[PDB]
Amino acid sequence: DKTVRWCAVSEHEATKCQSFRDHMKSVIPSDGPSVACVKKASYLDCIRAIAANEADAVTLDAGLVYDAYLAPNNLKPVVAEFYGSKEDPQTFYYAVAVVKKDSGFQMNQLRGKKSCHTGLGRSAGWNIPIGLLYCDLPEPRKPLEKAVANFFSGSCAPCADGTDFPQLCQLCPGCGCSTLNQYFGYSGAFKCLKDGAGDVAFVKHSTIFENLANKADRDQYELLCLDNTRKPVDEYKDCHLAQVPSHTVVARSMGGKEDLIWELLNQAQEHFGKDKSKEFQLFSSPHGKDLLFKDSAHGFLKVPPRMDAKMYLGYEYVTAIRNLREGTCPECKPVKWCALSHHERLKCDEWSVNSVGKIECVSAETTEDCIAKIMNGEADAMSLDGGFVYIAGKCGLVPVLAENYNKPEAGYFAVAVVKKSASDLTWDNLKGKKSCHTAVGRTAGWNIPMGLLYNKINHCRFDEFFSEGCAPGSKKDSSLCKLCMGSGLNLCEPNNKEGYYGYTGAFRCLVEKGDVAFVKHQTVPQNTGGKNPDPWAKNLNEKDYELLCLDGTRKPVEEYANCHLARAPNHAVVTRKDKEACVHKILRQQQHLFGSNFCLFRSETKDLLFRDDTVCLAKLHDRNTYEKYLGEEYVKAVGNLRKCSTSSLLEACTFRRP
Ligand SMILES: [Yb+3]
Repeated sequence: DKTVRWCAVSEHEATKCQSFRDHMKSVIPSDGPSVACVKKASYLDCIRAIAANEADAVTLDAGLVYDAYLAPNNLKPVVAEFYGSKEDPQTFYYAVAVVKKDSGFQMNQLRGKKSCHTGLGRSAGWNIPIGLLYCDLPEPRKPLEKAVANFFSGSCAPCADGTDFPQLCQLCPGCGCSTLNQYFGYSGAFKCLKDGAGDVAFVKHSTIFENLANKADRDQYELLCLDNTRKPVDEYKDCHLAQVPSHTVVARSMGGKEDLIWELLNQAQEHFGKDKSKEFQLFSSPHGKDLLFKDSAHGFLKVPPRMDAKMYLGYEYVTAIRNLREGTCPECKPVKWCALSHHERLKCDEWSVNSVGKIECVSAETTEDCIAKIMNGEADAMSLDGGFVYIAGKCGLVPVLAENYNKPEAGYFAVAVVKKSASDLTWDNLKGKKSCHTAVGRTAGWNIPMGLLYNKINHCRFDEFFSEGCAPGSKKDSSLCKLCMGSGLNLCEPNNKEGYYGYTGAFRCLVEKGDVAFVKHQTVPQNTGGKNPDPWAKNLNEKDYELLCLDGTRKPVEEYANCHLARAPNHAVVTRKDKEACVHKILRQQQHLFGSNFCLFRSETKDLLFRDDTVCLAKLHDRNTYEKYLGEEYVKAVGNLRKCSTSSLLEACTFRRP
């Protein structure tokens, strides 16, 4: 059986589920998926059941998504309800903090202000902002209503205990827990702000648009961002307290059966979803409202499979709820650095102990795994090629420091290298030629050359432009894995175990099999004239190699400052905004101790943790966003390249922010 065991939490839900089960048998052939209904007492019992392999799937609110991730349940999100419409699906809401234009305070200055909450125990209006403010609340922080009452000067907090904590009901006396109270619910807490009762209103990204039809009125309001700046009310995507998923189907992390759940639901919506008019309706029931799924849903979207709970919920949300659940506060902290290999980890361990606990080391199998650890706070920083920066930025991380090479730089150089003998080659036409790339999605190897190349052919299907090639990171069955030299599983893998990976590897590829290699300006120099002693490079001479220039002409290798494709954003350190300052300070205190003269920018193997050309770590000034650092033309290009290129982390991050 390809049976899916759906978990109900009430008798009404179970009846619907039995009917779901029955009607599915009419539209699904007997090789396809079917439904079993497992009735439980509560969402938590459902969670345990799923984890105990006694059920397979249930649909949850965000807090419960959090519970289900925790050990020993270890469930994850697999399918998402969407709302709104087919065309612009609404999967998340944002919890925001709204304030009056010119009230002149920031998120770190809410102590002593007047607050408006939608209601005690609601998410956007209470659990999130109070969770984020948890550690700014005065001791003792239990009971929590008391500490909140001693934080804001007065408030409207519906359903709070005004008898014991009158400050919480000062702006809505009694704390009316119903619409009889004018300051209740979303519109209510917003009104409390609009009427001048209070200074901040903790609500959803959409409340203000629902209560103020004119842009001119809305310009009177702003949002508090967590970095302690402010933004317009329609920039909530970049200025919110948390991004919250509305309703999420969850399943086991291992043993799923995620594939099957999506097949079941995706066909359920096909035949019984919104506007389908059968007598069985997936998103309603005579037996009651919001059974199994919300009656307001318009369908399901499949959650990208790189996604775990902490990533889906988001850094901010998880911080808020962890604070409420654990209730643990501290009293600038060690920077957790992310290492990708045994050779990187070793350098880091020794860095760790040299700095006296000021640095610590976390490691992961791949760059994307390290990025995901930074995203969710398992780790704090790592240095990255411009192509990963783009990816990290799309995932909400920011660049804090550039690696420097000269003696605030315009960047290293991207060149196209060819063999001198094969003289027919020119930039103006490489169609049908063989190509070597450092890896797909990297600055020099891919984003620049293929960027430019995209503008000339207007599609990113390069395995059909070139004949064959080696471009580590491509789909193994592609023509751009044909020249690669890894064996077995390592073929075309974008790491060391594939010998044509990296700048050097891409040059090796040119030497042995290719017609053009896309590398940086110092790649050929450093792997010729005996400098590289490996058999393949040992006997080579840089005079036998030429660069392709954008005219159509060529030039000797060392004449690169006139024969490059484009300038290249330096590799850069990235982190979370909430650590930009501590990273920015800890590292400048570490490079003025181990920089240029244990050595930080020198390594045992080659280019570990930071590149070895790196003399110093630079300030970025204004250019501390991925788009302000990479620059408009880089991003415009990569945008075009995304159409054909995968990356599973980028698929996950853009599910959350398209
Ligand atoms: Yb690079």
